[PDB]
Amino acid sequence: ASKRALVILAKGAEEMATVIPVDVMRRAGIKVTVAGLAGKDPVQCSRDVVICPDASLEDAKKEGPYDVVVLPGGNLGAQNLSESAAVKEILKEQENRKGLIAAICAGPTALLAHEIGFGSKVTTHPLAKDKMMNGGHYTYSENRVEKDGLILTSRGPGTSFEFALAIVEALNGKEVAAQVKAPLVLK
Amino acid sequence: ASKRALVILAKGAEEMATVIPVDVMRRAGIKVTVAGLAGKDPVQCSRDVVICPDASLEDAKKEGPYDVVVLPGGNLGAQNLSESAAVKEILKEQENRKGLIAAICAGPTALLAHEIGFGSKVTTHPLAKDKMMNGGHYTYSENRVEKDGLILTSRGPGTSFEFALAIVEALNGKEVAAQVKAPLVLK
Ligand code: NA
Ligand code: NA
Repeated sequence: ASKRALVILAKGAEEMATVIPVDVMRRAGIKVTVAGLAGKDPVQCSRDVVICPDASLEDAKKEGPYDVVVLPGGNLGAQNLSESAAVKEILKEQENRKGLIAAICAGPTALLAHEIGFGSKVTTHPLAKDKMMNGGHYTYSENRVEKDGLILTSRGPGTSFEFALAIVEALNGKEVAAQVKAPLVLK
Repeated sequence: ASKRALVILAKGAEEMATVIPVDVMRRAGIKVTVAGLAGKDPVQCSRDVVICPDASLEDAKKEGPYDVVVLPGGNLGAQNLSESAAVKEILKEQENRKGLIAAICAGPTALLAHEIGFGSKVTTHPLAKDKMMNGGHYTYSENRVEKDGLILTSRGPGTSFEFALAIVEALNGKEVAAQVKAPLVLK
């Protein structure tokens, strides 16, 4: 029985911090749904890469629950995630069922917006620290990947492989993560 | 006067080894054209990420020349690049005008197919070494990024940031590469 991931893709997402997790998760045999926040239409990412989602979030959310919900990076993408009632509901449900929530770069700021995982140790992109820490609802970490129970966070495009492999390890185990890692030619 | 990059996107491209160079080059202020080998329609990459090109290769090739031609990774993507007469012509022209040619992962095997840069030191994904070395027309390297004159090669998804920054350094210089690198949170 394969694990399933929901990756929520909004306008202004950081395409590296989106594609790396999708691809690495699929290499691990996770069934990944790239769901467009705004619908099924193509999404213009932060550096103008245009990605066609697999489904609208509206449709994808009806096919839950998922073993992980992934919030990609991107400052404007995260702002869109933070403003979405649908995202709020998905994250609240996932938290309530004790399912993994993974967020990278500015992505974790949507956790703050939706009051998810307060009291957790988290990291973000350095430039998003102040936003994440407004109100002191989390404890901040400068680790490249941070995991506190079901809240898994990471810092930037350059930490995306580590972030993705941490998701794989959490879902499918250390051996699968190591097997997927080797052909990537990571340092 | 900004530098310009042509990134040739074929079905089966490795999406990480495509998006990382596009994004990093755009961060460096390079004008990047993501050109679809087969036309302007969306391209299904190796791990099912679907990317909409900026233009068809047919149109993009008429707007050359470019300061760099980039051949992304992906074993099936590289096979498609290797079979294309349009790619052959673009690479031959670029080589003749002493312009940079950058290829990652399986991408360099298209250089072999099109008889580009023979006698150069190159690297590839380890799994593509035998294909690249058929006939002994290159000298092989296990360096993560290899540059021999105008032929710039690299190994895999995990070397994509280094590859992209080497393109940036070649076009826009070391200082710009360092400036672009820092916010990526690379190790
Ligand atoms: Na990483
Ligand atoms: Na790299």
